[PDB]
Amino acid sequence: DWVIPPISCPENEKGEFPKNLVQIKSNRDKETKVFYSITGQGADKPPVGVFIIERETGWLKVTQPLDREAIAKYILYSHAVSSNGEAVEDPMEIVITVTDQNDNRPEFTQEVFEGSVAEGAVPGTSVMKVSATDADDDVNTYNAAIAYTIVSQDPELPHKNMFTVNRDTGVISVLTSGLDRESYPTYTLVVQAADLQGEGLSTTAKAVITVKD
Amino acid sequence: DWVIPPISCPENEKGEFPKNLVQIKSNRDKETKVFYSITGQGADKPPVGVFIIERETGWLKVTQPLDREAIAKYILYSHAVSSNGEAVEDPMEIVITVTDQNDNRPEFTQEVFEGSVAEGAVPGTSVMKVSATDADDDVNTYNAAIAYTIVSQDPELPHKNMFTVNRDTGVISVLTSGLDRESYPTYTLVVQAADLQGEGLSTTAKAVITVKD
Ligand SMILES: [Ca+2]
Ligand SMILES: [Ca+2]
Ligand SMILES: [Ca+2]
Ligand SMILES: [Ca+2]
Ligand SMILES: [Ca+2]
Ligand SMILES: [Ca+2]
Ligand SMILES: [Ca+2]
Ligand SMILES: [Ca+2]
Repeated sequence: DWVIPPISCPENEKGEFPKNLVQIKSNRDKETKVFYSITGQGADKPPVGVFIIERETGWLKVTQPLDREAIAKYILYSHAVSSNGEAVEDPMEIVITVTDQNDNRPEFTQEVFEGSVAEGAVPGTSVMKVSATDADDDVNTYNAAIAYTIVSQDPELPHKNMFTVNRDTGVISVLTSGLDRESYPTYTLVVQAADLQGEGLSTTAKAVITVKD
Repeated sequence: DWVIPPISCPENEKGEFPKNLVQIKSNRDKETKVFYSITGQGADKPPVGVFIIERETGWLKVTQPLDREAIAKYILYSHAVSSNGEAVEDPMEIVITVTDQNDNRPEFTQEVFEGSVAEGAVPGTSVMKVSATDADDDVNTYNAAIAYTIVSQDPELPHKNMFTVNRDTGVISVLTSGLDRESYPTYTLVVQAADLQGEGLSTTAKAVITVKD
């Protein structure tokens, strides 16, 4: 059977609703007056009424802004019924794909990460790892591509850049020498996670490093 | 059978070619690898290659700017063939409607219209009729809605507005009194026909009026 390929519809649509997606048609339009309807999740099943269809023209419409992180794909079924009340077609499967917008900030797995390092650890020694997730599309876009940075260091002694972070993995390492437990035993690093490879939306968390003997 | 409704494509398309129109699909995509093709006038028959289809994806494309005044409607047929060489679908009728642009100037049926009027004819007396046609869409648009005007009068005596024209019908009538055969026996009127109810493209012709006894 001839069918419509999956329809792509962007999430967070702005403006006037409803918006047209595609028009369906039964070739038995000539034989009899045909009326169109839709069933399935997104139509008559939860969430109800997100998609509607014009009964006479066959225009499939969307009634509200979509959220890809709530529902990313819809499977509907179109129906064709004559004025006499007989179904003139077998129900057609209609797929609606929701396409991504960068509307989710990266989120750290927890607010405070804790770590420790030996005082005499050589520069380049891995200490700890911070991690973040992103709810956006990590398959099609860079909307979930997280880059890690260090925003600030407290205290800024003996130098303000005692540690560094790997922007891909989130691993925090000793950058320079001069760590000293009996001078400055604790460091609070404010770490940032930004999507779009570092260019987009961002969030911050804390990395608390304790200096050991 | 489920079919695509007539596709509308504007004439005189500008930019990069080919341009996508619609995507077709056979549901037997899961069973076997399917290859798509198109037949009919506009595809493999004259005019050949105006519309093409991508064999694997099923994207119907247009390769060149259309001319509605040459061809206003195309009827194509889509085919679905498996990698094994069997037709997996009955050919589907695809209709392509060409939508109008205002790219045809109104054209008078002839260059010079001739007419005559009795000297003592009362103001308001019909003398002659000028007529024009327009190649554009007179059903859907105002692109063929012609309004008639008089541009100039030669000579401009005894007054410069001896005659007037009906902007709808093109009928030229005596506007004012003072026509005189033995003073000015001949008048050349330059008449204009403009589409968009008088606002669009225009052309001129001549109306030669001879004054009788
Ligand atoms: Ca969202
Ligand atoms: Ca998103
Ligand atoms: Ca994001
Ligand atoms: Ca020490
Ligand atoms: Ca044209
Ligand atoms: Ca035209
Ligand atoms: Ca015109
Ligand atoms: Ca006289």
